[PDB]
Amino acid sequence: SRKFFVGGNWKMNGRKQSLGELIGTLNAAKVPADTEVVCAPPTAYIDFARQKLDPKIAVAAQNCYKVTNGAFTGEISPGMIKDCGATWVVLGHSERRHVFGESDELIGQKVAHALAEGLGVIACIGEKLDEREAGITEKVVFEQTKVIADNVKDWSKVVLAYEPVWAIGTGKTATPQQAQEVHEKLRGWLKSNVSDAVAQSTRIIYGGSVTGATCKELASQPDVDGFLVGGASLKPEFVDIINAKQ
Amino acid sequence: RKFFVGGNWKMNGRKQSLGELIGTLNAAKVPADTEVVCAPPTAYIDFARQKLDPKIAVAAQNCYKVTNGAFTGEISPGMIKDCGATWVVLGHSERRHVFGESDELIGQKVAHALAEGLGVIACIGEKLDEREAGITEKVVFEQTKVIADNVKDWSKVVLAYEPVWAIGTGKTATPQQAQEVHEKLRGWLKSNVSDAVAQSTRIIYGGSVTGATCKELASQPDVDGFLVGGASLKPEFVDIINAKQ
Repeated sequence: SRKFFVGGNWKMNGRKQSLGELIGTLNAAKVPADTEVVCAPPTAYIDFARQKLDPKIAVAAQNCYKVTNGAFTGEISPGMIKDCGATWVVLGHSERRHVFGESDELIGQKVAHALAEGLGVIACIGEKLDEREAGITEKVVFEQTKVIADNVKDWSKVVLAYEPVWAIGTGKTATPQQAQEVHEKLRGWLKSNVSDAVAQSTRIIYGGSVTGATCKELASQPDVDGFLVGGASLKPEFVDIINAKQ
Repeated sequence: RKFFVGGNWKMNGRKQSLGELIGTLNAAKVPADTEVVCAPPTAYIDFARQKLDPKIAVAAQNCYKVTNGAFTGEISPGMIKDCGATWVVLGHSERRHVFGESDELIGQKVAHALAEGLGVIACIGEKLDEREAGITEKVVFEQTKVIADNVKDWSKVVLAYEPVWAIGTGKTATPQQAQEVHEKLRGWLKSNVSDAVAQSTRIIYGGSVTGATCKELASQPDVDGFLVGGASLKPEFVDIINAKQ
């Protein structure tokens, strides 16, 4: 009773021709029954990607705003995302939080509006190195999860992605037992603060480093339900990561 | 100086509604002395470019400062070019004052956008507290300086003045007050770049413009066009395109 979830976050990479090639590789690749596959292209190519991608793979926006229409030059709404045939949005990504300064409050508002509009939400959380080494990993990720939880009225269309930001571009790495450790406490937070039904049914995916060689061990961790893949989502080894349960 | 009319659609529309607006614009006889540009939501750059007649150019509403990278939710000038858009709006009041984009970031975006071959619609202007404290000129000349520091070729740049102080504050700008700022901005270009750049650089008005008000604003001697807000989503945008006719 928890479907394996592999999301591919292309970030700000690619053009039509290069992403066409990427999409060609994904389409010919055989997706397992038990694996839910989601691709998040750059915002200019949500529409392009959805038209080229086989429908066995869902499309996600990388971000969105918190109202349906408005005076918000540079933003897109969940309504616009649905209109392009995309069914998900990535919210609270480490880069939005830490490069573009998006607050927990704002991320929460965005979650409420996305869910209300009928989109799925990949809600991202994670502690930085200085927070980890200060021994406050739990306080950070629980507070972040709390604000998301405060804006979720139905969890069936939510997926939680833990980003070990402390082990990203920093010369430090996360062992699979350290991934499992955090994932377990997050599911425990859901159990204690939301419900047992939500704790049991909610996918908690891992956003840290994953390769074709570490993906099987990571996937088999009991509280790891799949992946939000960065750089490797642009390469052929995304297919290995999709088949990490096989 | 060729008259410049930009329509900023902001975060509005879907394929249906924007399809019909695009039909309406496609039917419009654009005057030969007037350059027209539409800035759609980022999800619709590609869609709008395919539907829009080539007589109208397409602009992204924002971009980031590198070609490719780990910047979830951002797009680059390369992507904008790749979708067939030839402009980008940068430093819009909403980027500066709602999403916190600094002069440092905006200037860097301007340099990368221009290096990459896009035209830039570069947006400046002062809030009410700044205007009332008497520092209009300081604020807008400083914002213009950061832009100019990152400009080598002004042929690819349009300056947009946004009286942010007039936006839902209880104050509004008259065409005389618009002209005053524009004439000051052009003199800043004369003195700090060249007379040639001052003479040939379109300075466009980015405050409230409608079918009713565009003719008198257009006739101001230092006002070279508009970056249009809400009116750009409607047929009356065509009246604003016709401002100098």
